[PDB]
Amino acid sequence: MQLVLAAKYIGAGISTIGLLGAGIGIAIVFAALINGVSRNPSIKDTVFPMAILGFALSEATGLFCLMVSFLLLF
Amino acid sequence: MQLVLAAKYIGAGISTIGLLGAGIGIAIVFAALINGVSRNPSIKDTVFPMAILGFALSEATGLFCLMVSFLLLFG
Amino acid sequence: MQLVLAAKYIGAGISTIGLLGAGIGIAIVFAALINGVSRNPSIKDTVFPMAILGFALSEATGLFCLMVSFLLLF
Amino acid sequence: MQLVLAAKYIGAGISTIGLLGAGIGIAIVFAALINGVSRNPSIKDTVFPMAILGFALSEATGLFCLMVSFLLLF
Amino acid sequence: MQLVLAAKYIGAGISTIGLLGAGIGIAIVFAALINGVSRNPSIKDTVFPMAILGFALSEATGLFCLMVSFLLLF
Amino acid sequence: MQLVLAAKYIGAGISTIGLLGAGIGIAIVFAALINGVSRNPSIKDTVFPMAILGFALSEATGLFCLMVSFLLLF
Amino acid sequence: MQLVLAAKYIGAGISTIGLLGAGIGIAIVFAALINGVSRNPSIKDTVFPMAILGFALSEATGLFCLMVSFLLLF
Amino acid sequence: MQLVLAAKYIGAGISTIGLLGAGIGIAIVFAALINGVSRNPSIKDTVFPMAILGFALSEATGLFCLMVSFLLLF
Amino acid sequence: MQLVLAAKYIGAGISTIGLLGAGIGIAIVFAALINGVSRNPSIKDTVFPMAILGFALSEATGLFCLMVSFLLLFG
Amino acid sequence: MQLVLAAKYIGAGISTIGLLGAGIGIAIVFAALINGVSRNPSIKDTVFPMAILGFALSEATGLFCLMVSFLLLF
Repeated sequence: MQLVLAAKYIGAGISTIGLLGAGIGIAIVFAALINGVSRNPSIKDTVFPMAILGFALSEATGLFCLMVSFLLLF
Repeated sequence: MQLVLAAKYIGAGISTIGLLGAGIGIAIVFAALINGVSRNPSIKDTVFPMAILGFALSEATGLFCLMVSFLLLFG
Repeated sequence: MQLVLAAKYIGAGISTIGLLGAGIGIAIVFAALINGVSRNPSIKDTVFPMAILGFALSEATGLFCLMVSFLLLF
Repeated sequence: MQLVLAAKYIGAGISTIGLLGAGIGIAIVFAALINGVSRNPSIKDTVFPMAILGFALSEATGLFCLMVSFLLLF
Repeated sequence: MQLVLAAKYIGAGISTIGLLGAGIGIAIVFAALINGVSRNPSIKDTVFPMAILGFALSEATGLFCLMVSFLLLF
Repeated sequence: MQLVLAAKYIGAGISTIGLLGAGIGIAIVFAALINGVSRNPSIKDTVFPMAILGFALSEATGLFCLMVSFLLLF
Repeated sequence: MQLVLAAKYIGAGISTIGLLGAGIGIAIVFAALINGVSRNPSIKDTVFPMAILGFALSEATGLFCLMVSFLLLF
Repeated sequence: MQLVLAAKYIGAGISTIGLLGAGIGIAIVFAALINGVSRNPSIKDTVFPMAILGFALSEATGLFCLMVSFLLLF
Repeated sequence: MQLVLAAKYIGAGISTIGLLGAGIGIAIVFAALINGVSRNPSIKDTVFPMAILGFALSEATGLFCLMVSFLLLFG
Repeated sequence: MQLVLAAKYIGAGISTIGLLGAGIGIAIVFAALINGVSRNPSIKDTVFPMAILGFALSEATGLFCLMVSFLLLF
């Protein structure tokens, strides 16, 4: 039991590493948004929803990691 | 069996690392979509389905990682 | 209990790795803000709130990592 | 026998890390497709098959990782 | 007690890895500042406070990592 | 013998990590092909064999990794 | 006591990994300086102090890693 | 002897990780070749041998990794 | 003492990983030098010493890693 | 003795990881060379020696890693 519980807690920590992808990815989306709007302000209403979609889908990958983390913790 | 169970849980955690690739990749596809549309608004309806296809193929690599994770946790 | 405690401490250290994502991502958002404003100063009031949202969402991924770190430590 | 089985499951998990390469690579290919079509719409029919080939070859590297994973798992 | 002490020291070392994110991110912010000012010198007074804010927020992520490191050490 | 067998399986898993390099690299080559052809369609027949060569050489690095993996497995 | 000393030396080694962030970040800052001066030589006196500040702040993150390393070593 | 052999196998797997550098690097060289030729077709005979040298030198680093892998296996 | 010696050698190996940062950083500085000079040849004598300073500061981070490596191997 | 020798061989494998930096760095230098020459062929005699210097210094970091690897192996 002790070794199993120890493994769950180590595993839970490892399972958060993948969240770095969402941290970087969300930023990449918002950087494109800002750069696109600066170059062409008239396009903002068109590209803003694309940025929200892009962020949500990138974020979902990190939430999958967190899902595994919480299964191991709890 | 305690060693094997321990290994399943460590392995499950390690199996999620590869999801960082889809996290970054999905973002890269959507950034190109945004920059392409900002440069040439008329192209939107042509490139939007390319972005959907690209996101889905990138995401699938992460879903393979997650599949292995769930197999280790539950299988 | 000592083995479980050892694992909680190792797990907590591992759980901070993912914060590198927010470190880089917050920077990527601010770089875009700066480059966008330099190229088109008149867009500043439009893109500044986009940068704030972008950084907040990227930071949230790192805060998720830190939450797991603190759950393991406490 | 338990040490060997433990090794197989740890090894299977490690074998999925390389899939991050295909996750990023497939995206890089599709980003180029989108940017190329945006800059020169007439080139679409020419560059689309290149993107399909690029994606397939990048994905193949991740499929090799997953092959090793399943060999270790089963 | 030896096991717990060992884990604190390994955990503390691991807890510093995330600082690479701030190392890179702080640089990305200042690179943007330099490139933006080189392209449009008149914008310097507007973008400089943005760079200070961006640096501070990226640096904070590395400080959270170091916080965990010091908690494990002391 | 259990220890050696265990190490072969963990080593085999570790040996696949390097394949992420080819995953990314193959994509970088094809992205360049797409962007170069979009900018200058007349150059397609000249640069296509360059892309095939570049892909093959990047892929070779991942094949060396997989070679070690199979040696450890079999 | 030997397990604890072993942990300190393993931990000290791990504590240097984060220095890669400063290695890359310092370079990113100097790359921007060089490119900015090349594009607009007259801006040299303005951007050079920015590069010095950027380098110092990026390097500081690596110095924090090295601090933990030496704490663990000695 | 079994513990030493186990370590040689684990070490051999670890020694292939660095090949990811050549996987990416060879691609970066070929991407430049393709983009350079697309922008200036007349430069092809000048930059092609530069690409060959570039790829050879990047590949050498991966071959150094593979050498250590083979010394550990043999 | 065998455990401690073992740890010194593993730690020494791990201490070299950070050198990848200087490997990449030195390259980034020289790439900027090359691209800057290609775009504006007259600037060469101004930016060359900036590249030397930049390379040296990036390299020093790797030399800190190596210092820890040697301390673990020999100290 | 057995555990010490095992540690040397694992350490030797780990010591090659850092060579990925030189694999990528050497390529980055040669990519700049190729792109610079394509944009401005007349500059080739000036920038070629800069590329050789840049490659040598990037390569030196990997040779430092290899140095440690061979000390551990032999």
